[PDB]
Amino acid sequence: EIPGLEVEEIDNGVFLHKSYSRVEGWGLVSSNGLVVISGGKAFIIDTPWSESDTEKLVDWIRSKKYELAGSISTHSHEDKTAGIKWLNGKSITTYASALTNEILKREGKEQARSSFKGNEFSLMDGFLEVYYPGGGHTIDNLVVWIPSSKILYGGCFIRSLESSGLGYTGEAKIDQWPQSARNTISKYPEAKIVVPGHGKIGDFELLKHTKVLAEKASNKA
Ligand SMILES: [Cl-]
Ligand SMILES: [Cl-]
Ligand SMILES: [Zn+2]
Ligand SMILES: [Zn+2]
Ligand SMILES: [Zn+2]
Repeated sequence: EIPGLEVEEIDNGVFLHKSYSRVEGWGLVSSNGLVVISGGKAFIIDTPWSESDTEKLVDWIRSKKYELAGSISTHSHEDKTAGIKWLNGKSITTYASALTNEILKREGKEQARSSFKGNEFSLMDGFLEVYYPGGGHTIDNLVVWIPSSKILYGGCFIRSLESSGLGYTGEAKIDQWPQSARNTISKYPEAKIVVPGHGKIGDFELLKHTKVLAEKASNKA
């Protein structure tokens, strides 16, 4: 049925992975995550949308002779957490925020093995910096900053420039999203690449674009 995992280089040691699902009401949808390398170690930012494709990603990483260090999921939705169970099973360390894990638990879902409280966190010897900007797409959505290459992974908190609206807003914090977007613009003024949870990567404009969309939705509402 659905097309398979894609892996694409977007900067030295930074790979965009793209996986697919059908979603009722939305049709065939793709989802982004990253694989980030430091010193031969690979860190997954968001799992693919399926167990199969999570295994494919891990196999790709091993075939490139990288050491797999772990994964972080940037909110609870299945497009970013589908592979947590499989990874757990392989004793690959999975991370999420404590809040994200509570949502997963409340919904009867597999939790990440490690979690963190607080609005910031760092992984892989500080090569990844994690930040909670406040609610937007969801109450728990996180972003991940790669300071060395000034790449911001926005996840579904950040919309692609081709999007006229906010996407799936059934669990959004529409009224909080503008200030959260503003927080992210203030924190990452020099971001060079911004990676949305869905769609095409771009530059810092994705942050401005998402703030406008959030403001528009909040005002309309
Ligand atoms: Cl969408
Ligand atoms: Cl900066
Ligand atoms: Zn989501
Ligand atoms: Zn999403
Ligand atoms: Zn715009």
